[PDB]
Amino acid sequence: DPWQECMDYAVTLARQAGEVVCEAIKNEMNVMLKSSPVDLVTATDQKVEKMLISSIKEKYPSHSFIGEESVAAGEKSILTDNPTWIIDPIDGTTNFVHRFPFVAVSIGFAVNKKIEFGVVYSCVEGKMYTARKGKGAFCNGQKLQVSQQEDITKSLLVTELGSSRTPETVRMVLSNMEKLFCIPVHGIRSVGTAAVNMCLVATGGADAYYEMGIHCWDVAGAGIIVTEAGGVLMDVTGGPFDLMSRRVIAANNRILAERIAKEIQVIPLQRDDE
Amino acid sequence: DPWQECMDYAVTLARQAGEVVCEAIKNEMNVMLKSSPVDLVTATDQKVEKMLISSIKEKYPSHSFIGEESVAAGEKSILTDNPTWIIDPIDGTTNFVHRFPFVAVSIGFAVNKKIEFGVVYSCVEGKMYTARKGKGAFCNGQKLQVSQQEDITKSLLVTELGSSRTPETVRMVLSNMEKLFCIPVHGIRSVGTAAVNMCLVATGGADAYYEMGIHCWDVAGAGIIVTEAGGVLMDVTGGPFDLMSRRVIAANNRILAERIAKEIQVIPLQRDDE
Ligand SMILES: [Mg+2]
Ligand SMILES: [Mg+2]
Ligand SMILES: [Mg+2]
Ligand SMILES: [Mg+2]
Ligand SMILES: [Mg+2]
Ligand SMILES: [Mg+2]
Repeated sequence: DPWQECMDYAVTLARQAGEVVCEAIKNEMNVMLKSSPVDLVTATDQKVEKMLISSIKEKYPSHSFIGEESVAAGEKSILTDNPTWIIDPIDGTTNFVHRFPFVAVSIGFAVNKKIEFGVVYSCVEGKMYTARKGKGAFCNGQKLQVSQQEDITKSLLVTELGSSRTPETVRMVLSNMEKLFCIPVHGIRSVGTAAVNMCLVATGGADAYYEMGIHCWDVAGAGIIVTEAGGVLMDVTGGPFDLMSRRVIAANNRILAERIAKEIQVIPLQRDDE
Repeated sequence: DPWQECMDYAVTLARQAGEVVCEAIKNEMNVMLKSSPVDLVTATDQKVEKMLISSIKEKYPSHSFIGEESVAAGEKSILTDNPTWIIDPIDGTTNFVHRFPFVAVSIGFAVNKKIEFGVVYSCVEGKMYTARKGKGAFCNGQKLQVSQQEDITKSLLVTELGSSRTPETVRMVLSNMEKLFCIPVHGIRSVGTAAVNMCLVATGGADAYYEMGIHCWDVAGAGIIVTEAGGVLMDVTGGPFDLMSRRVIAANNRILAERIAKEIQVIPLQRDDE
């Protein structure tokens, strides 16, 4: 289809971006600050994003873009019906600065505000995760399938603590963690990137992911990888998944997703579309 | 080197154990319970430990053992001066049951109650971490070096929440995580195994690991990997590291280790030698 040519190009670009990231991770880096001393950015995040947007814009000039570093530079993160490339040039910048081995390039592609395809390249691992609506999810050609776990007490969750250090926000994040932890669940894991956490759910290695504070670019690529692997996306309220809401539950099934939603208390957050 | 032959044999056995683990991870399994509803054990944990102890006895019949599942079977958790093999047949049994991709076979070898060599095989990843006292630390033949970071606010920490679900214990674990998180630190990660968390600090991918509730077998293999990579081991009190204490800080340096010790509160625990 015409979107298959877009998807094939997106895989090529994700690989080229991953090579740049892989090369940069070995060298010294000037770590820069965004919103706080814990919200990081490097020249690599910015360079990768400029290369991806200029590459896609040259090939598809009528297409729209939503990129993390472009939004930090003053661009509007508004989602229209027009074909839109939703990019996180480096998802896991903190991991990248530390050489913690989970660093992803994420590309989500939306038509009529609905994701048609996703590409998440975990470059340190050399794992290319891809999915196209109705075509299934893959990691390096291996077809992915979510786990069958329907018992919350035998489940393994993934989450991240977030970029906020506000004492009130931190208490809510840890209280939500305590509640799920004491259901009990088998455990909670954190690899340091929303996109990779979600791909782990798509593989069946974890049963569900949840987070508040993420943005459309963190989840646009991985969301469709989870659903094409047989999983589900939901808001933390239990309502329909909304890409611009800052909230997500990405699980193997509705039973676990709904059970997680019941424990979570919502953190007030500025939507991506406001 | 009189212990180089024992170490060469330990690498062979850890790899042979890892092949057993890799093969078993693909299939459905009966999951048994230990100290809590989330403290798991399988026929694979038990089989691997038996295979390791019997292979060690064949070559070194005078040697002693401390094994996780052997201790669970009622074997004496005792550390004598005799050459001792300290084994965690599967470190990350929860990950193993879930196919979460961090599962380690860990062997620490002690003489006069001090670690002489350590082997940690992260089987899913295919990463063999090894170290001999005074000979350096390696991952698949590549020399390891801890990071240089001396500023806690620019550090990435690794830890685990533990097998306990006793509300007071859970409260203390999360409270310690909050205090560190708000210093601030760049972040906190959890791959689900003490041995692999420690090996990530030896690589320089994380700056420090801390945990209370672990056992000698969780840390005996990886502790020497951290130190041979240029790091340090300390008790959570700031005092010298003690293998049987259930407490550990494994850091790139004493500056970060001391700052973590100053910030957290001790959880009361039954020592492995009491
Ligand atoms: Mg990013
Ligand atoms: Mg991101
Ligand atoms: Mg960022
Ligand atoms: Mg074990
Ligand atoms: Mg263990
Ligand atoms: Mg165990």
